[PDB]
Amino acid sequence: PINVAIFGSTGSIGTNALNIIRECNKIENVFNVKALYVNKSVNELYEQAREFLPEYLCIHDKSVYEELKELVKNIKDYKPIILCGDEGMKEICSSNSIDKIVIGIDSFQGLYSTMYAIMNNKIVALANKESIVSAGFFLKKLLNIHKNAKIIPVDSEHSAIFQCLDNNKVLKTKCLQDNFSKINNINKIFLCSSGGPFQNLTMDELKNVTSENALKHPKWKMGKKITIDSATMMNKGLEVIETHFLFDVDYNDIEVIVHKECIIHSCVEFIDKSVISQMYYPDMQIPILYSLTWPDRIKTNLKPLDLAQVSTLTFHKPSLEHFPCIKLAYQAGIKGNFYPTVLNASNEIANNLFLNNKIKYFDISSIISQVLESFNSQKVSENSEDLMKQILQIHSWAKDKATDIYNKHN
Amino acid sequence: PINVAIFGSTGSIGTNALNIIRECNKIENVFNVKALYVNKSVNELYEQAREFLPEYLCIHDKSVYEELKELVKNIKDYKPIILCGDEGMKEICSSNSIDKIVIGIDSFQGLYSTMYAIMNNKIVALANKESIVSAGFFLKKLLNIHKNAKIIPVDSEHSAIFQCLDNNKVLKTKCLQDNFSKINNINKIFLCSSGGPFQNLTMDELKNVTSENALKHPKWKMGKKITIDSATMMNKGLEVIETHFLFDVDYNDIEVIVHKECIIHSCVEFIDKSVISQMYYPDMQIPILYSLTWPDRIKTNLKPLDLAQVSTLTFHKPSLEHFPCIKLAYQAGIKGNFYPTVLNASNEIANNLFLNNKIKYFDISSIISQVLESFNSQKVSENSEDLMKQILQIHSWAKDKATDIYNKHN
Ligand SMILES: NC(=O)C1=CN([C@@H]2O[C@H](COP(=O)(O)OP(=O)(O)OC[C@H]3O[C@@H](n4cnc5c(N)ncnc54)[C@H](OP(=O)(O)O)[C@@H]3O)[C@@H](O)[C@H]2O)C=CC1
Ligand SMILES: NC(=O)C1=CN([C@@H]2O[C@H](COP(=O)(O)OP(=O)(O)OC[C@H]3O[C@@H](n4cnc5c(N)ncnc54)[C@H](OP(=O)(O)O)[C@@H]3O)[C@@H](O)[C@H]2O)C=CC1
Ligand SMILES: COc1ccc([C@H](OCC(=O)N(C)O)P(=O)(O)O)cc1
Ligand SMILES: COc1ccc([C@H](OCC(=O)N(C)O)P(=O)(O)O)cc1
Ligand SMILES: [Mg+2]
Ligand SMILES: [Mg+2]
Repeated sequence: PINVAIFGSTGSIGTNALNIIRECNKIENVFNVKALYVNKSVNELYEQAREFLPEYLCIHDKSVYEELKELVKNIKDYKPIILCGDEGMKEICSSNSIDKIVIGIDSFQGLYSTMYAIMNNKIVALANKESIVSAGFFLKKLLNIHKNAKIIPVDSEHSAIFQCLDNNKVLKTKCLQDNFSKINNINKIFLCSSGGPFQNLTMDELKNVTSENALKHPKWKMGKKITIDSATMMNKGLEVIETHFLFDVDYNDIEVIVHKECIIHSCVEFIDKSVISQMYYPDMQIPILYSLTWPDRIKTNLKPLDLAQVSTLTFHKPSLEHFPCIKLAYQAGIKGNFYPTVLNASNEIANNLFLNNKIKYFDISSIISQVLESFNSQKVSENSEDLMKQILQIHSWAKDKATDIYNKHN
Repeated sequence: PINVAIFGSTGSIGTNALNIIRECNKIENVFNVKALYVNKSVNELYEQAREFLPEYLCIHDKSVYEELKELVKNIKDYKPIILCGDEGMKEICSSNSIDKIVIGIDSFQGLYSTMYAIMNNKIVALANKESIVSAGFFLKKLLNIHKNAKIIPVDSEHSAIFQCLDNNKVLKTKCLQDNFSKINNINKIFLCSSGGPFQNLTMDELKNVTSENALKHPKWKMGKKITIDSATMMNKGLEVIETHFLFDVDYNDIEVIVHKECIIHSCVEFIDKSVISQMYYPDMQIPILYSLTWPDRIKTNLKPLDLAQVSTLTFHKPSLEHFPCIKLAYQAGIKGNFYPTVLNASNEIANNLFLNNKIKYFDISSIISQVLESFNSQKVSENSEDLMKQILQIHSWAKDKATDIYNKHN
């Protein structure tokens, strides 16, 4: 019986996490939701609290901690440990009652809970990709110290890849570890992309796209930031780096392929040239579930895949001219050092600027290129505590520099 | 270092088997070809003998045993054990020097060597599907006695399925064993089909197709019998039953899907509804290699898959009206008992009759239906020796009855 915490429960991933847990529990109860944790949204956390009755509840924002303790008074015969800020986060990671922790907090901020989840030797079902991009070697170093901790990828493409693996080999190693690809006989990765809503546009049309065109008609509603990254393909850019770290695959062995129906979620070519891929409808229910039940699988009543209903599956290379964020991500990843940190930090700004209609589409890649060009490699700190500080200083600097380039231009 | 015998070496599978062995050995020598075995074709066996220098050589046909011993005299410093008939076959299966045996003999006749390979506790890389159709429960019974013997499927779709499996689970069991699908969390199988050359024909055009239209433009040259079965889709019919036996999957959980580009070789849906599939270009080099290196994989220099070059992959249900052999195969398999034996035996005849332009296309299914309709279930023999005899008597009877229906109609 699997004890699970959901970090970022009110968001897209968190909501989807509880949905599949709920649905699986109907068939046979095997999950216990032990904790939930959010930033600002008090009401919805309360609603989730009544449904799942988690032993722990927590909220980052101090100033709604009163406004919440209050609301949880209405549940009868229910006394939860109710906590606040990073301190609550740390306490939940400490609990000897929680086995597995889902990381559905967005952006750079997801790194802190991921960091502590590892420190506490937990299974970490990680959807937050920014943490891996900004801090992969830090996470590697940290996973090396804490032998029993594990990152199980929830990002759908990375879930797919992980599912294509013979667990006979995976079990001899773990994600984000040198030699993962050699132990798993991995030769190369096809990293599938939906292509986003802007895929068939001319350069001219592209120049003019807006924040609004990007958010429109979600297959399922994702957080605003990933949705924008999907649209610039910076999301695939980030996922390239994430692949390199998770599975120790060289950048030259990672191929981005646009596959608009999103049925094949990614493919692994093995050293004999046999390719294995994972398929399902565009959905996060399966990656989340698998990360919670690995190395096993359990029954669900999800809609079965129907290949004849899908009928056609297509594959084409992305245009680097239309989607330059991809190139930038490869450049940054191949240079290594802290360039991924800079890539990620400057995108966060340019993503928000475009989101709030502050900048045009090609200004996104323009900002990110200028910031990367302005960065200079630093000696990688030796101990974990110093490395973290260094990551933080570089992250804030790249953010400031991005804001700065925008300011110095209107 | 892997010691391999190739049964049916001069045929399509046997030739392809040695090709991949040769090519893999160039990269790093890991295979030793220990034996080769054929029916009638003396010259080519000799040629293979000079290339591979196998410790044993054998030929079924007694009357070319002289004509061969003669030819092998020309190789210098090379003294092979040269054998004949079933007796040679048995001796090779006995050898303590041979680990793994590839079964590339066609038709019902492949059952004998498969039978003895199992009896001798060998790894059996089995491409011959007819043996599984005619004798699955006999093979199951036999694999139960001989714990260390294993059928590793070489049939590409079955190879694909086997490759989609977590070897962590496979290793707890083996192919052709009750509960295989439960231990592997298998819910259902998409069994892919090329569809054959007749796929877009109208009923009228279909009625008129010839033996010649069927053999035309092989992607790679296959034996005449499988090629014809491919064309009627009786080949997929047989593979449905083969799937049921190999992986203990219910017939209602096996779906035939026409996928003309033949890149996805088959898919496995697991109990959580996640689907895994294996992909490559239409080729037998990979299934053969995998069956020889399982549970491991090794390097090859095969042409890598290029999804953007493939571009489109399509899936549609087959027409039972155009391809009634498929229905007949499901009917026979679901009835069980010895109906698969009858299905297989009567097809062999109707396949040959069509091949030699003796009958029309729909006469194939007509003959096979009449034979099945005429059969009556028998109590399944209790001991292995009696079961075998019973399989043999039913096989010959269905053949005679098929010939007979044809005779009584011109
Ligand atoms: N959405 C998706 O299908 C996918 C998402 N991902 C990744 O997963 C992560 C989650 O993204 P997504 O769910 O889309 O984003 P959302 O905006 O939908 O959700 C963010 C969640 O994190 C919470 N959060 C923000 N800050 C904190 C904090 N400091 N402490 C605790 N919780 C916090 C939010 O809380 P609050 O509600 O209180 O504001 C909310 O619950 C991202 O990194 C994304 O890249 C990866 C693949 C697919
Ligand atoms: N061809 C393919 O790509 C595929 C084949 N298969 C299966 O594999 C099996 C082999 O088919 P395929 O290679 O096409 O057929 P072929 O006709 O090309 O080859 C048959 C081989 O078996 C040999 N043979 C026949 N009788 C005997 C015997 N009594 N003793 C020893 N050898 C014998 C033949 O010898 P000889 O040359 O002397 O006549 C020849 O070497 C079939 O059951 C088929 O269904 C499955 C999937 C794909
Ligand atoms: C319509 O369905 C999809 C839309 C977008 C995406 C991808 O973004 C979200 C993501 O990383 N997932 C699901 O792992 P993509 O980066 O391929 O556009 C994947 C599927
Ligand atoms: C053009 O490539 C192909 C032609 C035919 C087939 C199949 O027949 C041969 C076979 O069983 N294999 C390869 O496992 P199918 O039964 O799908 O027509 C598979 C691929
Ligand atoms: Mg993703
Ligand atoms: Mg086949």
